[PDB]
Amino acid sequence: AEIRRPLSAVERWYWLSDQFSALNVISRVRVHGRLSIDDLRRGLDALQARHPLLRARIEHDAGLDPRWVPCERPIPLREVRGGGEEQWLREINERELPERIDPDSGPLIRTVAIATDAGAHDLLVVVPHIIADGTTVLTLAEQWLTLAADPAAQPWTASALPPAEDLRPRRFTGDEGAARLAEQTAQDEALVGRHRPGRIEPSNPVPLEARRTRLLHRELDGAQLEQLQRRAREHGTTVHGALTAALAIAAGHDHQRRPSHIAIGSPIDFRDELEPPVRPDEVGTYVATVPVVLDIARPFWEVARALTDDLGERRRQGHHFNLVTLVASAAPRCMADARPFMAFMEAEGPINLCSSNIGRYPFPERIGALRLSDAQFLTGISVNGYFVAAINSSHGRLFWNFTYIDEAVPGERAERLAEDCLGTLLSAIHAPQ
Repeated sequence: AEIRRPLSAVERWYWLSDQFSALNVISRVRVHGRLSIDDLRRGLDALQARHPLLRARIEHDAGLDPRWVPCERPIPLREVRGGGEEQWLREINERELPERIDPDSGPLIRTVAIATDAGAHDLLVVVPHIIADGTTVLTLAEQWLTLAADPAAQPWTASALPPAEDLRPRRFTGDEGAARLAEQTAQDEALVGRHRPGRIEPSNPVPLEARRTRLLHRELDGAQLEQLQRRAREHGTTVHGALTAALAIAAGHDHQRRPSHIAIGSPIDFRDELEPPVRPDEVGTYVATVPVVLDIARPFWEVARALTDDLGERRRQGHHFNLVTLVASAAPRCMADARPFMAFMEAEGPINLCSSNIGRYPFPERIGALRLSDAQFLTGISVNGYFVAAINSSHGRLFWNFTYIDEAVPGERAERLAEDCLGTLLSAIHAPQ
């Protein structure tokens, strides 16, 4: 199986964004036990054979008509020989978020193994968003470790798939898909006019080519997560509602004009809705951001329930596929022509402030003789928005990784936002009933 075909329009959008400013998706996991770098290499060889998109590169004609062709280069593994407990954060902030992975040479993946001073390993999987979402980077980390450390595990190779947009239900394509997008667009414009929601506004102007994403890490322990889940269901909502409400509320407090409403995007996984469905162990990007105009001037749990109620209805109406339709219809042909669309998506698109939640990622606690912890993800932002929270529950905890565009969102501001999210959430969990 090999990838040989033009880039899809959505793929071309990610390809262009990444050229202005690196758009990498990253997973991290901690490994406890004896781990051979040779076994990690063995694992990467097998991972690359398995997945056609990990042995593909991009051919173009002076930036026109990009297409996938085979890549004969191996997946790189960078060793970091020593480090404290936060070395993984330093590698992400100083090297992996800001450095583009060259898709012309390929492959479109780079890994890191940090041998910590405490005798563990922190592994990073770094994949451009063109072929990865949070599920993709976590399943690749899991698969890598399984191939490295589990002799008993069943071998398999993956098919070369059509691009995501080509797998969409027919009702979301052609003239009907265009009609669906038109209906959502008029409704969303009406909500903006009705409610005047705030967005994240930059502290300082940063041109597209100067945009750099940085990361602030937060987490909840198992007991905090359990209480959150309990309180969420008692209030007719979910963990996603709580976390997303918390972020919208934080954005409201940070906003210069203290609006009553905040626009907030939620990337929706649509793997299961494609025809045929894409499995959670296959490579590619299969998420689309759905906006909600959220009234944040209400009791916390009402905000959370409003978010999940609205998002649920939007999902039933296929708003995630409508975004695919928009991008597939409007994605620029090349870098020279890309600025109008990027400016429109910047001013009007849903990814400005995003709560990107994959739910429970089923990362094993044990793989062969290894024990695993701290499996999580985070995403570069590039030109597509300003502030993103990446969420998953794994390994007994909930991870809440905030990425931001530096200078547009200064470090001090990012810190205030993250602290407010956590304080807001913890008040909701601990409020006396």
